[PDB]
Amino acid sequence: ATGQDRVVALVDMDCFFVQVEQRQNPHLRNKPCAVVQYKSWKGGGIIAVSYEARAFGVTRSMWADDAKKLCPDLLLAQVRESRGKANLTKYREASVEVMEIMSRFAVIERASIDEAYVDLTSAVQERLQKLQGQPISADLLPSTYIEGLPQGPTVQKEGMRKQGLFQWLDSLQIDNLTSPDLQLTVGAVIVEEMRAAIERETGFQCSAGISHNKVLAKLACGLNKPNRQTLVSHGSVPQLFSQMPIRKIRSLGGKLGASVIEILGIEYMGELTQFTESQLQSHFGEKNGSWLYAMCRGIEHDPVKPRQLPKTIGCSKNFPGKTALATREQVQWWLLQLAQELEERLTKDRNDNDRVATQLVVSIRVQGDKRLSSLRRCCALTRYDAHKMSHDAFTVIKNCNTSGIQTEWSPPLTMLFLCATKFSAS
DNA sequence: ATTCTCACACT
DNA sequence: AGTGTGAG
Ligand SMILES: O=c1nc[nH]c2c1ncn2[C@H]1C[C@H](O)[C@@H](COP(=O)(O)OP(=O)(O)OP(=O)(O)O)O1
Ligand SMILES: [Ca+2]
Repeated sequence: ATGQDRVVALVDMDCFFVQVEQRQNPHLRNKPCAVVQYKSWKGGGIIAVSYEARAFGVTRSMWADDAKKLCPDLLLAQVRESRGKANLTKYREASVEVMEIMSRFAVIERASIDEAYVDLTSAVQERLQKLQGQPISADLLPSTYIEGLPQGPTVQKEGMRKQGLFQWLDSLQIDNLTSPDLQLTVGAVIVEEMRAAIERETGFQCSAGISHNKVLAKLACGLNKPNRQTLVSHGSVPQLFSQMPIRKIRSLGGKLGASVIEILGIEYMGELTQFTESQLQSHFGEKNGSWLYAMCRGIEHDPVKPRQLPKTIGCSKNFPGKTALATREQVQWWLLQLAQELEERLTKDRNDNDRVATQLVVSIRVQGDKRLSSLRRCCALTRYDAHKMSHDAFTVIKNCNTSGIQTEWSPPLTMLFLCATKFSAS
């Protein structure tokens, strides 16, 4: 009822794509470097930045050319392109390396290519018996921060982390195997081993957050990045939330979180607490207001889905500006290339994960429209065959063509999207 | 001119 | 089925 039933962790690879390239290209280790795609336009678009390049101001979405302006010594690894489009195979396969290690300790929800939530509730219960009732040495937690500690009556980072960890472990009630703080602590000892196993078995370093739910875990993980883990206890939530901007909380990063700020006239997550649940529901709907009411008291029940494998496999490409596709055979040729990349990933999925997709979603964007997708249409995926898929995807879109000429496409297409869905056992 | 995934609520 | 939001 105080949102302390579970022990949940979120593990997040540090500058992941960069690390995959650094393990592979030793010359890039401990240097400012980014991973780019499409070198031709403004040197390439940056999709990942090491921590040494972040110190210079280089960010994602920046053009490599522009990053070179902020950081002249910046080293670049460019993504493999296949069929004219960026190919992430290398990163997906490094990701499977980690997911399989993590999955030896507890059941995982894959959250992205490089983050995963862990429910440690049963594992913690198993260790709490094996541990008799003996103290938890600080040597079990060599990279753990305790959020909100030290407090009360050293000038270097490692000095502060130790003191906070000392105070936490001192006031720790190791005789009471049902106290939620002691469970987080044992969750944190498990994440330490999990993280040591990941770095040993892959060379990949990661940060992690430990708390009682997914949202507090995600936030905690970002508090002491890179290569560290943060425990956030229920007790720390009032002070943590009291100056936490609303947009930092997962799902509040967008238009909803902006309405909360404007409608309620607040800036910080802790300001939500003064409102009744019914007031929050009248403003944002039953589900959103219920969710906010509990979340601002550190309580959320969205759980760790037992799911390590994506649910849709999709292939898309943007054609911005003067590169928009304007002729029918252009559209035909790119749909083919997408279906091919899509085929290559579907058959690898059928062999590894014992399933087949059964519906083909095709989406397109017309020059002049506003939104991610202009139009969605679907059809049957019966055969993993690139030429049928592209033939079928064209068929279910050819009548979007406002043009009167057969050979031309108007309005020209600025995005093409093919997505396999509705998997079944095989 | 970032681009590219993937998930889910609502209808 | 098709649209819209959110996040990595
Ligand atoms: O806006 C984005 N547009 C396209 N792709 C994106 C975007 N944002 C994240 N991604 C994908 C690829 C990225 O390599 C991976 C890791 O994302 P993410 O955890 O936010 O950053 P990161 O691992 O590169 O470094 P860090 O964790 O230290 O912030 O997610
Ligand atoms: Ca990351």
